[PDB]
Amino acid sequence: PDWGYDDKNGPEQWSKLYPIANGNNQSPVDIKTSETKHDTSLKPISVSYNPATAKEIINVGHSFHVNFEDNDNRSVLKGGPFSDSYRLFQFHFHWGSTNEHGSEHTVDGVKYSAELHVAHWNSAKYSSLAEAASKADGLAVIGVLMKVGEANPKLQKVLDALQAIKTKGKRAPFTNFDPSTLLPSSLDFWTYPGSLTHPPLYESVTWIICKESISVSSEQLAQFRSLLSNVEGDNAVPMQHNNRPTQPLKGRTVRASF
Ligand SMILES: NS(=O)(=O)c1ccc(CCC(=O)O)cc1
Ligand SMILES: [Zn+2]
Repeated sequence: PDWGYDDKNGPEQWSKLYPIANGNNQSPVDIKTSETKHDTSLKPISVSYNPATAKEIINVGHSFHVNFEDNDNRSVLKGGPFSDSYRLFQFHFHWGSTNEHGSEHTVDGVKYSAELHVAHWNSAKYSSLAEAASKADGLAVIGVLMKVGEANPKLQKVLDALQAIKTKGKRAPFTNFDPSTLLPSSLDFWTYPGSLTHPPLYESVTWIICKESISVSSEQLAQFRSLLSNVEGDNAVPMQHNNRPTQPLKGRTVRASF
C-alpha cells in the first residue's frame, strides 16, 4: 500500500496521495465540551445486532477488522441524528505506541489509550457499502474511547482470535458475536459530520462518539500491538500504532445528545 502510519507514509504525508486529507470534514477531531451544542432534536441511539451476522476477522496490515454479513437488516443502527436505518458491516480498533495515547478522537484535549469503531452504511438510500462509502450521508460510525485500567472481559473473543491472524493478509471465521456488548452502558453521545480516519479518507461519515468510555488493560493493548504488519515469513514488524492526529473542525459544530 502507498499509505501507512510510519514516518514517510504516515498521516502527516497522506495529503500528497489523498488531497482530501486537508478537507473541511476530516476526522478525528478534538471535542471541546464548552463549544458543543446540546440539540433537542437528537433521539437516543438504538442498536440491534444479530450475532449470526458476524463473519470474519482479518489482518489488514495496519490493523485488523471484524466483518459482518450485510445482505439484509439483521444488524442495524437507528435513532440519534438519523432518519434512515444504517446497516452494520464492521468494527475495529485504533491504538497507540504506549498507553499515553492511542485513541483518535480526544475530549477537551485528553487522549485515551485506544478507540473502538463500529461502522454502518446507509442501506435505506444506497445498495452497497461500495456505493455508500463516498456519499455524504453514506456511513455512520460509533466511536468509543477506551481508557486504560481494568481488563475488559467483553474483549475476550476478539483477543483470543488474534493468534490466528498474526500476519498481514491472514483471515479466519469469526462468528456468533454481537458487538453491542462492547458499547458502554450509557449511549449519550456527540455527533458531527466527518470522514474515514485513514485513506481513502472520504468525508462520508456521521460520527457518533460516546460520552462514556470503556476499559481495556495494559496487557490487552499489548495484544493489539503484538499483531504483525508483515506477511508470514518476513522479519516481524509489530503493529505499534494506527491512530490519526485530530484535525481542524473548520467551522463544523459538534452536537451533544445530553
Ligand atoms: N477509521 S473509520 O473512519 O472508522 C473507518 C470506517 C470504515 C472503513 C472502511 C475500511 C475498509 O473496508 O478497508 C475505514 C475507516
Ligand atoms: Zn477506525
